Amino acid sequence: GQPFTMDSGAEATSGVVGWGNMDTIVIRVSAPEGAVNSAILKAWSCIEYRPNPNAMLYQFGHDSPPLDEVALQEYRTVARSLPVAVIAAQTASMWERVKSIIKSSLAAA
Amino acid sequence: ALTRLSQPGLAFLKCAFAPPDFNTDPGKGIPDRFEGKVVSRKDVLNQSISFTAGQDTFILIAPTPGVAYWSASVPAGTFPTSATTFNPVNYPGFTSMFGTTSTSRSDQVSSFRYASMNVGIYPTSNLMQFAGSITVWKCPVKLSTVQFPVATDPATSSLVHTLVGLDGVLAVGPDNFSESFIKGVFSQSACNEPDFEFNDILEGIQTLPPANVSLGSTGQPFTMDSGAEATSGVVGWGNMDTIVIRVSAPEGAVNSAILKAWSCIEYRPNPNAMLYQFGHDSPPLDEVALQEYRTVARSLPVAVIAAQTASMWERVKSIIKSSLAAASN
Amino acid sequence: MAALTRLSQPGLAFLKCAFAPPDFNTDPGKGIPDRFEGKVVSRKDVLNQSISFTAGQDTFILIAPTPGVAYWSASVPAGTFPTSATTFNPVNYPGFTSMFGTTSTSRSDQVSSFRYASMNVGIYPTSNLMQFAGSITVWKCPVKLSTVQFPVATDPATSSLVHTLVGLDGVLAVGPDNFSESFIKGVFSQSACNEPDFEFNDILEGIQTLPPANVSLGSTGQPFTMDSGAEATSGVVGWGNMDTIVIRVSAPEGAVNSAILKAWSCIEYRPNPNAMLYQFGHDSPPLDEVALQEYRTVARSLPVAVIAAQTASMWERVKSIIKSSLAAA
Amino acid sequence: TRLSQPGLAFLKCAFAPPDFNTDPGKGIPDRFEGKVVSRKDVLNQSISFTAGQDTFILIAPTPGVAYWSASVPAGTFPTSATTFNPVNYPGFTSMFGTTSTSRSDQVSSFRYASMNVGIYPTSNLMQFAGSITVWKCPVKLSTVQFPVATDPATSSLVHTLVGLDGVLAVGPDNFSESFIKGVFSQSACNEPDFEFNDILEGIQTLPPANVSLGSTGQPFTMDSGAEATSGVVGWGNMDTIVIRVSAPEGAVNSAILKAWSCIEYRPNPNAMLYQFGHDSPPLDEVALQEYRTVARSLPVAVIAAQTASMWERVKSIIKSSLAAASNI
Amino acid sequence: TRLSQPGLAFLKCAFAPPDFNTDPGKGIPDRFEGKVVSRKDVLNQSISFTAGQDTFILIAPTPGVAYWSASVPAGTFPTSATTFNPVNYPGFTSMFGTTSTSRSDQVSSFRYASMNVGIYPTSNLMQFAGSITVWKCPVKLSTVQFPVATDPATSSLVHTLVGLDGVLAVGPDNFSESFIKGVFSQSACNEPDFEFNDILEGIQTLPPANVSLGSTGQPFTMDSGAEATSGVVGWGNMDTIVIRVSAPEGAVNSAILKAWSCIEYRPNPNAMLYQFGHDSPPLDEVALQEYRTVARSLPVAVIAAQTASMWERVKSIIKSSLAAASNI
Amino acid sequence: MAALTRLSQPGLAFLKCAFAPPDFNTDPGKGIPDRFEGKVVSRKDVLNQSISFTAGQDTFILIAPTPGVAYWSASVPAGTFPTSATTFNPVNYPGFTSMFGTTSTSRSDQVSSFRYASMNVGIYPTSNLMQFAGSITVWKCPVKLSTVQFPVATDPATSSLVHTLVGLDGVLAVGPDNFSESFIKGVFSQSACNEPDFEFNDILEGIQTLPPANVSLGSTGQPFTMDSGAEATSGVVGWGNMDTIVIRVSAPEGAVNSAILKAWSCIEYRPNPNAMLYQFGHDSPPLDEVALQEYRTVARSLPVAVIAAQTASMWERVKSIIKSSLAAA
RNA sequence: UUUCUCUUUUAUCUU
RNA sequence: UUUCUCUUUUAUCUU
RNA sequence: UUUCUCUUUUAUCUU
Ligand SMILES: [Ca+2]
Ligand SMILES: [Ca+2]
Ligand SMILES: [Ca+2]
Ligand SMILES: [Ca+2]
Ligand SMILES: [Ca+2]
Ligand SMILES: [Ca+2]
Ligand SMILES: [Ca+2]
Ligand SMILES: [Cl-]
Ligand SMILES: [Cl-]
Repeated sequence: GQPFTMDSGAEATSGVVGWGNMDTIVIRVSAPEGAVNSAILKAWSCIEYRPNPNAMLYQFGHDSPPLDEVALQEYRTVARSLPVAVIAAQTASMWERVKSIIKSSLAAA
Repeated sequence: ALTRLSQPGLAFLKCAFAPPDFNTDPGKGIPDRFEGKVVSRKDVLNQSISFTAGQDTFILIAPTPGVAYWSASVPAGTFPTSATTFNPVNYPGFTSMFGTTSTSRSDQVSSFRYASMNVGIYPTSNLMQFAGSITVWKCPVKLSTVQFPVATDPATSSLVHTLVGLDGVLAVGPDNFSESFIKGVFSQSACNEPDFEFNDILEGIQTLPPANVSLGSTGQPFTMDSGAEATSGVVGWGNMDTIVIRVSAPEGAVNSAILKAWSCIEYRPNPNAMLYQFGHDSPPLDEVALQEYRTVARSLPVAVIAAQTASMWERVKSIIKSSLAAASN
Repeated sequence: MAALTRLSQPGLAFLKCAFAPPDFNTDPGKGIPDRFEGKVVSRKDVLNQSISFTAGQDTFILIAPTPGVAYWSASVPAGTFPTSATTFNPVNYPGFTSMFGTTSTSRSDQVSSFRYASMNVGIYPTSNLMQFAGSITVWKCPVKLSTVQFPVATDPATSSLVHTLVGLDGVLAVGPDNFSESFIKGVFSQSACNEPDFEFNDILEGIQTLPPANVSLGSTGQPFTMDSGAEATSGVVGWGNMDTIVIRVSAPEGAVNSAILKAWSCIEYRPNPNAMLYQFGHDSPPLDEVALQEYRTVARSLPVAVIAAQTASMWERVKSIIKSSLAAA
Repeated sequence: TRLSQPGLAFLKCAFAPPDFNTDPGKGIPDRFEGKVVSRKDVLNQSISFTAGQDTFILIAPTPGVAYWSASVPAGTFPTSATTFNPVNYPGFTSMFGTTSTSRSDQVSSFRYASMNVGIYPTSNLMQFAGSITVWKCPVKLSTVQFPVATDPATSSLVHTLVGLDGVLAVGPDNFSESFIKGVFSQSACNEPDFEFNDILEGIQTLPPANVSLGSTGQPFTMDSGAEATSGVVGWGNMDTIVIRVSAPEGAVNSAILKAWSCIEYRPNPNAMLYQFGHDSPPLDEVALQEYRTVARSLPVAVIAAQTASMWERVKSIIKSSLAAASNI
Repeated sequence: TRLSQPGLAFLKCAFAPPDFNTDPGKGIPDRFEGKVVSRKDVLNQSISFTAGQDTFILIAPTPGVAYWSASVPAGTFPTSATTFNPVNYPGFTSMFGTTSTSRSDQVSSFRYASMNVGIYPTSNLMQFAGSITVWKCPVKLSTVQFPVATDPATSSLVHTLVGLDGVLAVGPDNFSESFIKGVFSQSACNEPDFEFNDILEGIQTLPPANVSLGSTGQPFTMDSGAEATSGVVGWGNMDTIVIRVSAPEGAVNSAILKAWSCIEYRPNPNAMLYQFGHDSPPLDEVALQEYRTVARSLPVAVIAAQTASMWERVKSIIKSSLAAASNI
Repeated sequence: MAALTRLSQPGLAFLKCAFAPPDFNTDPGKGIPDRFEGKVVSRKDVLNQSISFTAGQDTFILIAPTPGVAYWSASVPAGTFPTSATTFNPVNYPGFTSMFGTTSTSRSDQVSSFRYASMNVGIYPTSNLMQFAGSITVWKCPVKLSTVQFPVATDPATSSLVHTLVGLDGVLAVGPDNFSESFIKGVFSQSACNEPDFEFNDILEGIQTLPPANVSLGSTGQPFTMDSGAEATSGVVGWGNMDTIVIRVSAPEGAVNSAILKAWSCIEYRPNPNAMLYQFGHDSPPLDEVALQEYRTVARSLPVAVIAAQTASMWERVKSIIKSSLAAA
């Protein structure tokens, strides 16, 4: 039923280790004929893993943070509030745009 | 002043002449005498599109449900010929309403009627590479039929769907908007009838002329091919004039852009459809809005540059208040 | 009140032929009060029929805007809906032949076109309290008569086009907006113009079956079939602008469900100067803005159907809605 | 309230005599205000009626064609063995080309506003004989569905005019008077609104080519002939006027026939006619209800004598109903 | 006060020209509001008058029959040796079957509202000769009682038309003018109220079969002929119009005759006509006294020229009496 | 305001066809509101033309009151003006032939006379910001069509008389009253009746060149020549009462100047009873004192030309001047 | 089809 | 296309 | 992300 295919290639270089609970961001980038479109692409991922006692990874582990009712409801609000995407320009103005939405909805409470 | 319009009657005028990027429920419906159950479908297309140099690309905003526009390119300085075929670009979820076979369109809905049909072209190329123009006019394209005989055994007479008025695309209408490509454009169409009558959903249509029909028998100047019955098709023809857009890209010109299309359509849902869940009664008659609609439409320019897409709603309100003023005297 | 005095005699009669019970409405009214005032012939069709339902079988009844035919029925296995294997047979109003002849090509001999005003139906149980069983479900489908286009491998190869009933698929599911009570409680319901205005429809020649002769159900998209039978007894003379009333009547095994079935139809025809009908014609009623807006309101206001019990209380329920909405104006 | 300039003009093109330099006007005052081109079609036809014949002239809402004429032996009406031939308005070809597929080349659709007709006897007073009779028919263009035993077997659907059977008899609502007295009559929109009808391609005959008159139900035939001189470009929503000029034996019946037609067409941007186009007049409720009233009030037809006292008949009705409604 | 829609329509069907697309209307505005079916019967008859003959046309309140015609030598009137033959309105059979006992099959009773007649000369201006004369007769359908020597001896009672002797002379109150000028005339209810009359079964001739014209008193005979083509279905309460077209020798008198008839019938539940039925209009005192007044005021008949200036004659009288009564 | 309500529908339309942009004016108006009310045919001529300018050459465009021809052009050496060695070639409005035949002696076949109402023109640059160069200068000349008288040494000797364009000499200098901005900024300008009233002008037969065939430029005084070419494609059918718009477009060497050129013409003709044109005619609009004085004022008030940019802002700029001068009255 | 308050809770029109 | 004062500085109409 | 009125116009909570 999948409309297209996903190939990670040589098992020795890449592969599909799992599938998280985050909607998938889709991006169409139209390049006309004779157009030079050069850019830098960045990607963030805050992931929390369960380290295997054997892994040379484990020594960097710690305990998950305690429940923060506030932060969780803020997260949800900010999330649903923010726009699909913004222009690269206001990437820095982002943190601020956020801090705004927080005080705005935490004020009406 | 704009308080003489019913809530919907106003909403109606907005879905109509303004690009409601604003997330209202998509339109209320039409403030006409009809108040039966309908579903206001707000169709919207966002298509990135690069224009090939040395070609005069033609785009048709037709009142064909489920399809935002049809295009094809002809060599620069020329228009479509018999040798031309237009391919449709569907709004999202075409199949989700009309199925995947030319005989399953009337499955979800039975009839329809357009309310708005807007389109905008927003240039994305730089100021050193673009070149060319965007020309726009509107054609009274209706969907009739052609009657001709066939030498079969026994010999018989045929009758098939044929598009009348297409010949209007072979020339730049006098009533037109023409300006530099880079300036983009926004334009909308309106009901080419005195009222908002419903049209039936058409089964089986995939091409015009229809398969097995020689072009010219119909008298059409070119062809319409929706392609695979499982991906697109022609489900009906609304009572809106078709919008013609000629984008001539000179040689070596990098003209890219983003095209947007809006369509408020009232469909009559079928009880067996899930879609039916979102049906409501059509808005009650709003004599004022119906009289304004007509006035606003007649006033507005053929089209305007992309920039004035915003000032659109405002331009409208002023035309209205200006009309409601003369009504007091 | 001050609402019943704003209406013209015609305007009032109109509203009665539309929602009033058959007995109260002794006067069909001079017709439809609208812009049209040409020569017409008002004919109030009424069918009374003692019918007994087949036990262990659900019987479906379709009321459609077809001139000279009250309804169409078909029985299917209990708990099921029509299938491709299903075919509906029409029951004619008295004197169908005296109106549309006896040959599929002599329908337009008496009248050329028509337009429906009211189209009601009622079921009055006559079973005793020791024999009744089952339920009566009712919903309405927006069935319209369109056309389908497809190619044919003949010699030479050609493209066809024939009549198709669009939105018939709605009959295969009980839409959320429905009436549904125990058989014994009967049911009463009407239908109204599914168009903003009352436009005339042409009389259709040669139509006997749908899909028509030599056409596979497959190529039409219609979920089931319509057969009027011998051209000499019945047939499909046209298709009006009224949503179609659908009725599922479940009869359990060993249940005696006897009832009387009634049907109303206020139709306005265009008499042919030659017809022995013409001498009964008169001019269509003048426009009655009020009556028209009342009609629309009452229509959208009334419930899908009501139990047979409150068939008489109907006229009153109506007269209520009128003063209620004409008071807030 | 009062009428608009266009709303008044509209009522004149509608029932006004054409000798009044009638203004096509800007068109029809209704909700529609779209671009359109107004055409005032006028035909003057000198014509002699065959003695011992009953000539039948039909005014139909067929664009570019003034009328269809056929003749049958005195005392009879058209039969299956009859075929009506159209007389085109001036410049038919300049509008709908010369092919049965060149109609929609200049205009895509249309709608009629008026459709009048007049017959002015030119015979002396002893030579003439016979009578003129008029009635109108609600002839509409439908479709017929019948099967055909081809390989493989198929079903055929085609155009068929309904309500023609009304021409085979003299409608009760009719005008009937001596030939010499002439006649004038007009038709009106047979629909509640003035909707647009499309232009029709390929129609040259009805029954069409390869169809028996039996398959259609139509009582007789319609032939426009050479697709290069005439044809059926569409069927409007106007009742069709029927005129039966009964000429007896040894009767010299000569006369002139005029045909009026106010039509609003939707011009194709590419057509030359587009420059002439303007916008349909704004809705004028008054005129739209006057039109409807005047129409219902006027007689089927009148002798050619009262062709000038026509406009005054109307002005009278206009203020006689603008009077029963002006009091309260 | 003013008239109702039906009360106005009623006055039009009554004296209004039929070229006005006259509305049958809902019927008669009187105390009665019962279910009925309005029928507007119209006949157009092309007819040539025998030279040296005096043709007598009688408009009688016989349903389904436009008129009865008989001819006698110029200068004479009908005699015992005369028989009048009826010309039926269209679809006579569709209403009263094909048996002398199938009349009451569709409708049980009836009552006339209007009964007009017109004659429109189609002759040229030198060929024609003669004159048209009109007067009306209070012909009513009674009964005659005479004994018959059978075994045993018995008494016989049968229908007999009274007041026919009035056709054997030209009533003083009459219209008389040149043939060519044509003529138009109408009749009115000869009773104070519009009561219903029953449909009559078995009547084909008067005197009936087996009765001598001597037994009836009737001056001449009435024959409808084949019970399968015509017959006498009833006699209404309208005075009978008499028209004497006097054609001399070598006179070519051709013309068209029209006959109007607004009738209200009580439909049988089983009849197809029942669907078309509505309720008689509510009593409209105004119209009922206007009808009565207009009637008495109007002339016996008028030349066919003033057939259109008829409606205006009425509108005039309507407000000229609504004026002598509007002051105080 | 109270100014826009004093005008008749015609009076308003008139003012728009005159100064309004081509897109806003979808309705040409019933014509000129003045004393004349006879039968006429309003024809709004519109030319759209993609034109590229020759580099290193100044191109001159002349807009004249000639029926069926939009403009006349000719290119000359940069920095220079026309000379005796110069000849202007006309560009026809669509369907010139369908109006004035194909032979210099069949111009008055469709129409006998005419009179101009509006005569606008606009230039919309389509070059990118890396390729445009040059300037657009505009002024107006009072060119009128007169006659010249001179003797001829024939046998016997005779005196001639032929058409001459008077005041053509004005095209050889940029008058103090002028528009003149960078090419890229485009330009928009109209022209108006150079007479106190709108008198009709006759259609002129046989005119193909000026100086005409067999006449030396010397004997006419005209500074340069006018050649319409093949009588079968173009020609000079008459000369209206509108000042002629002159346009100098300087294109530097190596500069890519591409633009769209538009032209308006509201002309009122006297249709010949025979013409297949006549059926579109109507009566001239009634006198509208207001509209006429407004016209004059607006005209004299508006600037020579404006940049292409404010072509839309035009209609508004106008509506301003009206209320301003109609307020002080 | 009945009666209002109350806060709702969205939604535009206006500064 | 916007707002007035001020003196401008010509210019006629009126005694 | 900013400011209120106004009528909106739906929507429940309560008598
Ligand atoms: Ca899938
Ligand atoms: Ca309609
Ligand atoms: Ca074509
Ligand atoms: Ca289907
Ligand atoms: Ca038939
Ligand atoms: Ca006697
Ligand atoms: Ca000079
Ligand atoms: Cl029964
Ligand atoms: Cl171009």
